[PDB]
Amino acid sequence: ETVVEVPQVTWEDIGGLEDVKRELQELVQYPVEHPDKFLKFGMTPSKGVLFYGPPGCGKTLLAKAIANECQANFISIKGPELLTMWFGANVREIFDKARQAAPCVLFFDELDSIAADRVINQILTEMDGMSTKKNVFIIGATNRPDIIDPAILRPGRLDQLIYIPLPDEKSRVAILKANLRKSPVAKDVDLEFLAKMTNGFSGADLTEICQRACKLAIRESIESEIVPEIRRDHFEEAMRFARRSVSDNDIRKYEMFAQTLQQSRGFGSFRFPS
Amino acid sequence: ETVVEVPQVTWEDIGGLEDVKRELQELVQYPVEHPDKFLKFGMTPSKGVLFYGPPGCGKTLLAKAIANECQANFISIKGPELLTMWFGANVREIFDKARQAAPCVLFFDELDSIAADRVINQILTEMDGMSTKKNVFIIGATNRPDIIDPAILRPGRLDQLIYIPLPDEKSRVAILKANLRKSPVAKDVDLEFLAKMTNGFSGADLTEICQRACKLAIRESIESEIVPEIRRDHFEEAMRFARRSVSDNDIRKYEMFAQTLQQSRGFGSFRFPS
Amino acid sequence: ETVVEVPQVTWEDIGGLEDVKRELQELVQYPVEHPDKFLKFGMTPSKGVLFYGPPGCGKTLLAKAIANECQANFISIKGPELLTMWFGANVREIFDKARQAAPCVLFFDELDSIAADRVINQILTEMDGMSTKKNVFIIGATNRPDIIDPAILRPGRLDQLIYIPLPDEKSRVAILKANLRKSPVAKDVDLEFLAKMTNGFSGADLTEICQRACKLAIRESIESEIVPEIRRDHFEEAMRFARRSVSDNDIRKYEMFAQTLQQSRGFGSFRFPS
Amino acid sequence: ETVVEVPQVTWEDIGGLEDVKRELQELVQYPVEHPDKFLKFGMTPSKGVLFYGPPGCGKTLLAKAIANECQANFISIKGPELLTMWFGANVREIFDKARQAAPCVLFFDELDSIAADRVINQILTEMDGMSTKKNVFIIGATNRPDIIDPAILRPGRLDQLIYIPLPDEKSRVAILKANLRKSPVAKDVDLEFLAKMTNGFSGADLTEICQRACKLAIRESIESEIVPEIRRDHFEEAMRFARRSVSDNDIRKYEMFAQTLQQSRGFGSFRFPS
Amino acid sequence: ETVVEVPQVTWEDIGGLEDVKRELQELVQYPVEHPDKFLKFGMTPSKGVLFYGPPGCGKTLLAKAIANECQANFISIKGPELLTMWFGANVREIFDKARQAAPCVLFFDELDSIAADRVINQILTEMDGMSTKKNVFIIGATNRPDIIDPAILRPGRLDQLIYIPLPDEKSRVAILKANLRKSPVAKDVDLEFLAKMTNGFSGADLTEICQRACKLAIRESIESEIVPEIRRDHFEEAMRFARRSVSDNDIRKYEMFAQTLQQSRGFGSFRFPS
Amino acid sequence: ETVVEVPQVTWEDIGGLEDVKRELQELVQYPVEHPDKFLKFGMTPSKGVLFYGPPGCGKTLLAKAIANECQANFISIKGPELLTMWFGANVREIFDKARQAAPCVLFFDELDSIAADRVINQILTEMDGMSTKKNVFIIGATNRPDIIDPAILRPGRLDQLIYIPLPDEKSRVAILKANLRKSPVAKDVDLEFLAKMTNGFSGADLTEICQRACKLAIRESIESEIVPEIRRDHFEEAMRFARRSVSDNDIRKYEMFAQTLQQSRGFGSFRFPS
Ligand SMILES: CCSc1ccccc1NC(=O)C[C@@H](C)N1Cc2ccccc2C1=O
Ligand SMILES: CCSc1ccccc1NC(=O)C[C@@H](C)N1Cc2ccccc2C1=O
Ligand SMILES: CCSc1ccccc1NC(=O)C[C@@H](C)N1Cc2ccccc2C1=O
Ligand SMILES: CCSc1ccccc1NC(=O)C[C@@H](C)N1Cc2ccccc2C1=O
Ligand SMILES: CCSc1ccccc1NC(=O)C[C@@H](C)N1Cc2ccccc2C1=O
Ligand SMILES: CCSc1ccccc1NC(=O)C[C@@H](C)N1Cc2ccccc2C1=O
Repeated sequence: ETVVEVPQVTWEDIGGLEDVKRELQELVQYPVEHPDKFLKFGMTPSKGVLFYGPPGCGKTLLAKAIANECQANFISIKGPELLTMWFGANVREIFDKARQAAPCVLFFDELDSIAADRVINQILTEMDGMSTKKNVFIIGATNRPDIIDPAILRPGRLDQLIYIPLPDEKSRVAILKANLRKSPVAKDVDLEFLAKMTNGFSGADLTEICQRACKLAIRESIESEIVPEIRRDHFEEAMRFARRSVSDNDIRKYEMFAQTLQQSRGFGSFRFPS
Repeated sequence: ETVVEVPQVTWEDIGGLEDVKRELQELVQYPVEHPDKFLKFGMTPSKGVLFYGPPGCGKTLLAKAIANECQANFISIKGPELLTMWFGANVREIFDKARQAAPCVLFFDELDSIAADRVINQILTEMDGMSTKKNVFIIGATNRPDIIDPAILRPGRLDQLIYIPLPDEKSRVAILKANLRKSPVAKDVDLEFLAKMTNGFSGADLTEICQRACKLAIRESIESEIVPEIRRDHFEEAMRFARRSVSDNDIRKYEMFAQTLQQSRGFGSFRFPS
Repeated sequence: ETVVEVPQVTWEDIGGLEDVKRELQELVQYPVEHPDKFLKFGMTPSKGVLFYGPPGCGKTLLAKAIANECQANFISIKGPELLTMWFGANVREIFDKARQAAPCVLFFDELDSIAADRVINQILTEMDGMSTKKNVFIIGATNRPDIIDPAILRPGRLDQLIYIPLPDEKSRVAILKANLRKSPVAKDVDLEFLAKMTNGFSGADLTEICQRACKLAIRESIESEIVPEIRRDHFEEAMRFARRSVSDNDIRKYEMFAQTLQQSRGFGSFRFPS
Repeated sequence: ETVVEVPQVTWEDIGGLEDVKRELQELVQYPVEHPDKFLKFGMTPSKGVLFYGPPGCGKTLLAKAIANECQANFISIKGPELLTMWFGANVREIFDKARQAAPCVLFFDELDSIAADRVINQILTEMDGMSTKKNVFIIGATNRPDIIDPAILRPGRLDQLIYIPLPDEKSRVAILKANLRKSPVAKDVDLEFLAKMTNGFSGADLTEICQRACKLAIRESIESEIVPEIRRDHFEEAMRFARRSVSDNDIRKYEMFAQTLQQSRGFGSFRFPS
Repeated sequence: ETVVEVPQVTWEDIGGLEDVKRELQELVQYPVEHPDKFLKFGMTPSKGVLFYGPPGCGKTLLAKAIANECQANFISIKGPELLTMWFGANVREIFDKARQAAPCVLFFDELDSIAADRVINQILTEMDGMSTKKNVFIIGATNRPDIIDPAILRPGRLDQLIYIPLPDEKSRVAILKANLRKSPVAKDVDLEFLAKMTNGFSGADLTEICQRACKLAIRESIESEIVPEIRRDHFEEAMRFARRSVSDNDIRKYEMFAQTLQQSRGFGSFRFPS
Repeated sequence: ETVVEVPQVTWEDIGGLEDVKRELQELVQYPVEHPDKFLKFGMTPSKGVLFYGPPGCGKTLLAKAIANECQANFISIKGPELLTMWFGANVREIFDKARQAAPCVLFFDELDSIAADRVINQILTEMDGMSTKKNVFIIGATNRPDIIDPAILRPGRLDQLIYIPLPDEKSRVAILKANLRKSPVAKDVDLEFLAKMTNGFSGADLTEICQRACKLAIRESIESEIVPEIRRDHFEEAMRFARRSVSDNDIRKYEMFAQTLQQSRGFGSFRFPS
């Protein structure tokens, strides 16, 4: 059955970004931690955020981390589950579970997997009829934001289109440090220079690189058995066995989407003359 | 279940237009408040109106306000409800509820979401058999009036194709006043200049702008905690993050449709020679 | 349920045409009123006629009027009913009702709305197995006569393709008189000059014009209250709000269809040499 | 329910052709009337014939007449029945009825109405498993022989593709004599010259002409009432109200099909040198 | 129900070919009559063969004859049965019947009539799980071998793609002798010259010719009654009504397929140098 | 029912390759045989590999052999089983059987046969919810790797895309030795030169060649009866009866895919400067 627990992931786990972290805080923590000014001002707290960006960059990581920050249960519904709903009334049960688990951060991973459909409109019906007062917060993830119908992007539903970009160099070394730890590693590992060589490898690609280096370590030690730490040569040579999943054209079209939403923000000099 | 109550919205809440207000009064109030001349003249009161225009302009606001004016119950059926009936005889139950709640203003929000279909034809069957004597009044809203089948525009059904344009400058400041109010705001808010710099922002866009200014106020005050009114700088720095949802081409083709229906009205000099 | 009653409409109500009146008389009245020569001659009376023409010209009016002439019940099955049968065995019950109500003029309004289909084939099965002896007479209407499958136009079924053109000028003023009557109207209404200005407005358009004039009268009187006759200015200023529903291209292609059926009739000089 | 009776139609009714009469005789009468030589020779009697030709030429007439000649029950299944089978296991019941009614001439009118389908393959299954010994003979009719799948034209099924052409001049006058008879007619009716002026009118068209002339007779007599025989002028003028249903292009493509099946027969000089 | 009996057809009935006969013996007889060497060698007997070639050439005749040679039951499943299973778990019952009837030669006539499908996949599932030890032998026939999914041509399924060409002149006279016999025929029938003048007539066409000659004999004798052997003039005057069903282009593309499978076999000079 | 047993195939059987042998060893044996370093290092063992390559190269052979090496049960689900799942909840039963049989090597043969579908999504759901701790290891096979949806290639699922190329010349003679063995063969058989002539024959093609040689031996011995060793002439001549199943274009595009995955691996000089 669905697991409803507080994720152990933390902001330190993912160093991919910092502005998105603060935006998520203001979006989620403030309505629940400080429910004082929202009633004072003409603010109706947003109950929906949609994450978009290249695949395997940490959208699930961001959702889990923000759930951890507020110590609110986290419920994840995978894409295959929505697809079996499509091929296969239980969306109401999912939402009632989330409600009874409040405060909660419901998560819809790759909700665009189906891409007006039975399950999607059922989700819309259940989301619109959800009391915004309750602590339930809904987050969706999709690496193909364009193909999602706009009926989910209307007010009272998922509003904020948050972009999760490819990690930067400092961010990349942060993700590497996060992944390698909890296992033996040489005290003279480059890490930073490891990040610099990484041009456009996503978090998934860095995890794959670390996995391959560990695998080479196991192979070497197992051969020696018939050595207590991951030597430098492992990462030194395994990087030949590394590939960039996301093509530069994909990043450029993601940036085209972002620049569209930015030129939408392009309106300027309005400054209330004094 | 469906909520059947008199909306608290009022004409003051929306200042987008005035002639539409008057024609809505003549359409709805007159048959119910003054059922004295309709039977005198060869007039069969209209019982259906279809709103069309760019999305997020106040069609729902108009319907709620006109329901409030007559103090008649208001029943809304969202697009997702029709779509789930399409995917999923409940239309009959909806109409019986409306009948038992008479006087009432049944509202079909974005009824073109389905776009000859099963549910739409059931709606037509229930509407044609509805006694015009009863006070029930049916209103439909659609942001894409062209794709709607003509079977709904026939006499005895939704006849009046009303147009809801973008709010004008004075209307825009009226909407800003109607929305911003009920929350702290600086006494020296320009508002009028705020409306003038808004070129083609719809009511939804103005609401988003106000919400963003309020959000910035909350963030600033929360930082100060670790201030009691929405400063001017909030609006000044939030407008740069204001985007016009409806494109100029969309308004141009809406005006093309309106000009088609107007040149249909273009017949002129007939003046009953005397 | 289906209404089985003698329509109160009369030939006086519709002046659109006169030849069709006599042709319908010979089609319907003669087999029932004078069943003396049909068995004498080698003629099997026709039990089906299909009306075609631009929409809103009075096809239903003609059917109701001819039913009134013979004082025979009239059963109407609207397009939404056929289409809900299509989406949703009741055709047999409809025909049994017609039989038990004999003499009757069953009417299939816009039977081409479905456009070989399940309901169409069931209707054909019930019509072929219907005893031509019984007084029941079947009439169909279709604004789109071409898309109708030929399976219904075979002998023993809907055979006579009657055309209902736009009302003539004198016929237009006849329709005006038929409509505005039963309500106050100024003794000095031109009517004839009103019809002359009407270039190609159908009966529905004239009804809309009269309704708009009555609306203006209602509004003016209600304003005056806060006058007992529809003044000339009402029609004078409502005509500018009159639009011709049927485009001249539609009338031209209708006339192309008629000229096709006429050139089929174009065989000439055969004159029985003697 | 299905009617199983010996048709009263006779060869004298239809003078459309003579060779097809003899071919049908040899195909049907011989296997049943004189079942002697078939066993002697290496002949397996054919149990299927498919009629093709322009519509309304007498395929049903031919089937009924041949059934009459052998005094064998005749069962007809209309196209709408097959279509309701398609949209709607009763084919087995139809075939068992035909078997129990043996000798019988089962008739499938416009069996190509559906045009590999459920009902058609069910018919194939029931036909292949039908004992050729039994007197049952199956005849199919289709005015669109090309669109019929070839699975029905294999040996052991409908073999003989019999063409039913447009009636000749003498045949046309024979058809007229068959039609106008049994009702009053002037002793000085052309008939022969009536046929000559008829260029390409099918049997259905000639029946329509006779029906229209009778209709004019009824109209004239009933007008005189407010004359005991169909005068010459009725046919003289009603022929202006006559049309040729089948276009010359349709006849030419039917003849293209026939000439294909004839050049298939084009093999010549083989004469067994002696 | 399915008939399971040893066919009475024999190799003498069909003289279309001889090498195919021998290879069929080696395929079927050897595993069952002489199960002595297969286990000695690394030979897993084939349990599937697919016949392909122009229609009406004797594929069913070949299957029946080979079943007769081994005196093993023969089960035939016609194409309509597969199609009705497709439209309509009976494949399992068919295979259980074949198993209980072992030794048997299951035959799937025109199994490509459906042309990955439900029934064909069920057939594959039942065939793969069939113990090759058992005497059951599966043969499929299809005159359109290209459109058949390759899933059936894998090892452990129908392997051998056997080709059945048009009968040769000597083969044609053999077929004529096999068919004409058992009925009176003149002692001076050339037969051989009849075969020579037959250019590309298939077995079905030769059977049609014989049937037509017999029919003419019946007609002549039946006329003479109102003679005891089939005269030469019957064949002479019936040959002119003989048509070659299979076009030259069809045989050419069949030979294209055969030449493809032969050039695949075209690998040559490999000869084990010694 | 599904068979759960340790395959008797061994690495000595298929000599098609050597590198994939060690790769599969490190993938499967190490996590179960020596589960000492996996928890020490930060590596989560992979629980899924997907085989791709030209058909009939031994993918099933590799899976069975690797299952044999660890002495773990082996469950195979064929393509027709998945397709009857698609046309026909039992995937869960399959996985429960695999779990209860742990350690096991579940095999999905030609899982791309279906080519987001119901069965594929159910398989993904069952695979994601499968505890990686358990010894169960999942292997998939597809000779059309491109058409497979990427939903199965994400981390935590079938991850390692292993390529099974055409056997090398030494490998080809190894396969010949593995196949021909267990049956009589001459002591003076080329084998090596036999392999050299084999340019691009896959394992299935070599099996076909051996089967044809055994067939010829069977035929010659059976003729001689009416010799106890497979003579050289059998292979000498049967090679003229052999064909290469895989076209050089297919291998070229397979190598195009391989070179794509290699250029993805093309990142080079990263060598940890020191
Ligand atoms: C917004 C890019 S979404 C995306 C991301 C990764 C992988 C695939 C996709 N979708 C597509 O490529 C579909 C094609 C038609 N694109 C291209 C494109 C560029 C800029 C703006 C919008 C579009 C769009 O709809
Ligand atoms: C009437 C515009 S309705 C509309 C409004 C907002 C967003 C989308 C739409 N529909 C479309 O764009 C479909 C395309 C095909 N249009 C364009 C157009 C211009 C003028 C008149 C009629 C049409 C029409 O059918
Ligand atoms: C017979 C016109 S019925 C009609 C009437 C009003 C509105 C629409 C329609 N149908 C169409 O326009 C379909 C198009 C393809 N037409 C044009 C036309 C001219 C003359 C003859 C036959 C055809 C026909 O099939
Ligand atoms: C054999 C004429 S069947 C026919 C008869 C009346 C009315 C309609 C039809 N069908 C068609 O017209 C379809 C078109 C594609 N034709 C034309 C044609 C000429 C000669 C030979 C074969 C074909 C054929 O398949
Ligand atoms: C192998 C001939 S199969 C056949 C036999 C009789 C009647 C019809 C058919 N199929 C077709 O005609 C379909 C078309 C597309 N062909 C032509 C052709 C020539 C050579 C090789 C392969 C093909 C093929 O797939
Ligand atoms: C990836 C080749 S899988 C394959 C193997 C054998 C037989 C058939 C197939 N599939 C195809 O041929 C589909 C066509 C469209 N190809 C060609 C191709 C070359 C290189 C890279 C990718 C593609 C691809 O998607």
